[PDB]
Amino acid sequence: KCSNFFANHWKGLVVFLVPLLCLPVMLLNEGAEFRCMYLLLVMAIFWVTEALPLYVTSMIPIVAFPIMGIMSSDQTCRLYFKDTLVMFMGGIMVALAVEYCNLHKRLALRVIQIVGCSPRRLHFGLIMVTMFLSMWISNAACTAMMCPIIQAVLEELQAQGVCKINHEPEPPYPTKITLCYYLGIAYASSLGGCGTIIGTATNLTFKGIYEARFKNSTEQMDFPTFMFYSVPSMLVYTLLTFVFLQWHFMGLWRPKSKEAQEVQRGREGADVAKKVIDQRYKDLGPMSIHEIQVMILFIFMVVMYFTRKPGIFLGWADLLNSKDIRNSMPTIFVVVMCFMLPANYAFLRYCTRRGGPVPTGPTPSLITWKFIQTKVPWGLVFLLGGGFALAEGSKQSGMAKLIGNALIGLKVLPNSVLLLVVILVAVFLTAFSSNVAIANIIIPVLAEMSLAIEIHPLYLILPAGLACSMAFHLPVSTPPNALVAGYANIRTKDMAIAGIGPTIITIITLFVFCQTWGLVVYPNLNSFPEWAQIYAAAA
Amino acid sequence: KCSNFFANHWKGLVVFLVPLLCLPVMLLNEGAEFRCMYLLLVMAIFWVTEALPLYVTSMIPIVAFPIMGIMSSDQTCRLYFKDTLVMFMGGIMVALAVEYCNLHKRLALRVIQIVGCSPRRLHFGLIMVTMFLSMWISNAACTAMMCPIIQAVLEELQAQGVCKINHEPEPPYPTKITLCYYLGIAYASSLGGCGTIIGTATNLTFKGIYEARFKNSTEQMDFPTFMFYSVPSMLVYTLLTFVFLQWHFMGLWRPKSKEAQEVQRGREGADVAKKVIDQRYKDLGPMSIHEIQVMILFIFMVVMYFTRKPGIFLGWADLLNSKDIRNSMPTIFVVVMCFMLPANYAFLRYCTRRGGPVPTGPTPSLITWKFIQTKVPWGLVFLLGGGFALAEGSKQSGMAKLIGNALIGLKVLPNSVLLLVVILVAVFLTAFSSNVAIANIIIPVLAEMSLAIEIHPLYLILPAGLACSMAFHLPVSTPPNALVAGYANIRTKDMAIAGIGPTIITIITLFVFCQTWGLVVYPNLNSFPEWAQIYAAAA
Ligand SMILES: CCCCCCCCCCCCCCCCCCCC(=O)O[C@H](COC(=O)CCCCCCCCCCCCCC)COP(=O)(O)OCCN
Ligand SMILES: CCCCCCCCCCCCCCCCCCCC(=O)O[C@H](COC(=O)CCCCCCCCCCCCCC)COP(=O)(O)OCCN
Repeated sequence: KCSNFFANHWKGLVVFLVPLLCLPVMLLNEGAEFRCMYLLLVMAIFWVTEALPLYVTSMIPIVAFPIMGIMSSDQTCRLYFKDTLVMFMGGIMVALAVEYCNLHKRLALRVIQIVGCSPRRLHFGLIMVTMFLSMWISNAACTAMMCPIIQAVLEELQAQGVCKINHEPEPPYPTKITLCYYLGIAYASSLGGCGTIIGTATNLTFKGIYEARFKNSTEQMDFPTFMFYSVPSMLVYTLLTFVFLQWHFMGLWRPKSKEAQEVQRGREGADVAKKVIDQRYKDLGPMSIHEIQVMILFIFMVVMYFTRKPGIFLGWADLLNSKDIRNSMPTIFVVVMCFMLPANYAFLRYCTRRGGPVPTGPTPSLITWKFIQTKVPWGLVFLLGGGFALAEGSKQSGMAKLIGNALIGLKVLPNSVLLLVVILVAVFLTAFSSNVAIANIIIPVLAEMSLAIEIHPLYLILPAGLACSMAFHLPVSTPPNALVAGYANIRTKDMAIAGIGPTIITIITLFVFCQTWGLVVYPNLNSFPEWAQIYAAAA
Repeated sequence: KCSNFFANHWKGLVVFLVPLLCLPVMLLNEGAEFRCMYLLLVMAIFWVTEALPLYVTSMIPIVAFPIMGIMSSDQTCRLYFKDTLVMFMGGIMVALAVEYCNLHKRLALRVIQIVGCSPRRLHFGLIMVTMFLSMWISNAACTAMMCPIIQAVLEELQAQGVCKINHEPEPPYPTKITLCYYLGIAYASSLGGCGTIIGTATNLTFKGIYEARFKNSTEQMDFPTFMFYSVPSMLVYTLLTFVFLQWHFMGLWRPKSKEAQEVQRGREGADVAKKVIDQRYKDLGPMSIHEIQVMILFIFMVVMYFTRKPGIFLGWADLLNSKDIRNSMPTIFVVVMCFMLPANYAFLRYCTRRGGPVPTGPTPSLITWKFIQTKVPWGLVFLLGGGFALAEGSKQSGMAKLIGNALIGLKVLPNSVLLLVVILVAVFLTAFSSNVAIANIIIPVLAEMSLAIEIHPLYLILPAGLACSMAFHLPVSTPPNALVAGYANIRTKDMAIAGIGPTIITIITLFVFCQTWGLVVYPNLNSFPEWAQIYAAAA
């Protein structure tokens, strides 16, 4: 009776009680920094617990700041919808354009065909394609995009009878092979998300917070530099994750294991079956002009990103130095070009070369607004903006200096220990909640702590920002885990056991690579730069 | 052959040719204001013609301005998503919450029950309810909300056989009664849109442009003052539109007319029939706590709008004088409170008075995020932002001074003829295209022309801003017209012949009321205020 009441209505209890319980923080102390602290506590608890939808919770600052003596209404709204957010939303639109007309399927099928027929080889190909696609597209999208192929091939293999998808006789228990495939897809999506700024929202969040906090910083997380910093480690731990997954389920190094016998059986007689099903499933047809135009536009957008400000040559931006151009212009330009261009080029028959029937109606464009309006996750605007506004208000109120003075005690420990504990704390926190919320909560605190001690802010911000995305244990940790658990009825215990490998691999790889190669990309990480001294002295 | 080629593919021809044709404007003159003028011409032609979707076209300034010397990328994105736009979007969300749980149906049915039984009385009540609903909600939404009731009552009457929906024998021709009802609903929605700032987008557009251009203006279009200025005229010409429709289709003043004889039959019988069917739709069950909570929240929001800064008493926004609240808090506050509050209060059986069964799951909130995400027209953000950015860029580049000096020749004519010609031009232009585009095009030009001559800007801005919404002649003019034409297969010729009336009525009413009662609400229209003199002298 009374026990299940907490089980059903705990969210309402949190919503009702937390604002009342946190009130003495405001009443006891007089400064406005304490009001900002009260707001921070309430919003952090709402994000972690998820009592309210994240998008709704992100709207609180609009109400809260003008009531208090923090910010005016117009400035708070200006903090939302920065140019960087426009770049991200345009990137989502271009990804939608790619998804439309089915370019992704052609790329995935071709790479799998290039990779070998053996079942171990098929797993390797699937992970690599997912990592490359998640590098530019949202993670949950990529998981949904990739699952049907493996589902179809597994069903065909079961039809031949070489392997069984489920245990023979409460949903049926999945076998080891399907667990391996699905978990590999989800993990590959999560790992590949970290490669690029537009790969996932968390990268955008901490990049934006760092840029807003320190305008005078001489080290920049622009698009090429971040990609240079991130790609090699991503490749290394993706490969190591693949090796660990093969060891855990396929019996890679144990020849006498019974699991290895199943792999050997799959090697002989199932290669032809999956090859036939893959060839038939690649029946899209000859490559149309639609896909060619979309691909050319995408490549042009990437090239525009890379050419904005290289050290080799001036490039654009330097030539157009009248005003400050940003990477927002290349994206929106691609979106507009996608809307203007046609899709068939069949109307040329009118002017000359009257071969074939003329079109009977208006030629469709590359994309339609109805598709965009129904698929874009518009709440990300409020979520990212709320993070930015909270950071800015915390800076202006002066509560950031209060935390900075509070945490000064950590100066005793050496830098490496700080790096390790920061990574561990970030992983532990992101295990239980959304990545973006954890990033918003922890990044400004790290910035202020790094200012209080004499440590370069990037040296702590980058590893933590990357580590916030590493979530593998529980279904609640990340949406791809929930989708994969739903598709194949994966029990939580098995996923929790399997998640041990990627966590250790990512932690070790991040530690070593940030210690070694970050100095190669950023020479001044070890020392304390001049502008950091100026900022700390002003603080 | 070649004749139909223009019919099929004219939009692509416009998109390809117009930028090439307007290019000599940029090449011949070296000023940056000429580049801004080229941009203005291109966007104006794209909006009027609708070669591209409006939302896509509004995205051009983000790409265009930083390339030229007009503005930086950061500021251009800041221009989008202002405070006022956030207020409007929150208002749309609250309207969606009202649509949820079906409060509007109860209100409309109750008012129709209050009004009498004769078809004239039913028509009058239906128009009044449509006007009141459109005062707070989008026009097309209200039309879709209201049509099914009249459809049902007409079908029931046809089943009884008192009147025929369509002419007896290509879609069937609707009879005069059906035309009257549907056209009345559409016209009522269009007319009631003008009552309030959040009623329609055009009001928001010109209010925002005026506020951005003149910060120092003493006269203000705040929420209560605008409503005071607008409501009485709205009532007068809504009533006059009702009388014209009754004379045109139901022979109100002519007893001998056959149409009057059909009305007499409708009064003699079947009034009890429509009353019975109306009661059947009224049986929605007793009013629930859900609706009561939503209604209380809505009333509280409106009261919060009025008490922001009244002349009678200080109110809020003066007690909290640390920052300018700027009327954004109430709307987002209501949106958040909609998610926070429950919907049943059936969980209290746990504590005491067990009574009925306890709930078996979490209690739903007043609204769900899925409903909001799928129904909000998100492209309005880009449309309004593009309008604001174009206005600001025109101000900064210096094109405004050029146009104002160009149009100085109109000083010869007296004030009244300027008012009349402005109203006529606004109506003629809005007849053929979207209202928001016309407002965006014409408002800044009016502001600059008003500065060039010694005329108070409001004197011309308000009548034109209201006149942009008056569109009845063609289905292209406004979405409600298209919906009504689709529902009842209305022919365009009949629609124009019917709409000839409300145009004249609205023009005369606006002229007289703006000349007479605007002085009562704003005392200083006739004179040229000091701040206007300062602005003109500086510019
Ligand atoms: C200078 C000083 C300034 C101080 C400023 C302070 C500002 C504070 C602002 C926030 C104040 C609290 C707001 C609470 C809103 C209502 C929350 C109700 C949640 C609820 O339904 O809880 C149920 C259990 O309630 C319980 O167990 C508790 C009993 C709840 C009874 C109803 C309470 C709300 C009644 C109206 C209060 C007044 C509102 C207007 C101010 C379970 O809900 P669930 O989990 O099943 O579903 C939840 C999703 N729907
Ligand atoms: C020095 C500074 C200068 C600054 C100012 C200039 C800046 C750049 C301006 C660029 C403007 C856009 C250029 C590309 C527009 C392409 C539009 C094509 C539209 C189209 O398909 O038109 C069809 C007929 O075209 C026709 O009959 C038109 C002629 C033939 C068009 C096809 C061949 C060209 C294809 C595009 C080449 C682009 C090259 C440059 C990137 C009918 O289409 P529809 O109406 O049935 O369907 C339309 C679905 N949206």
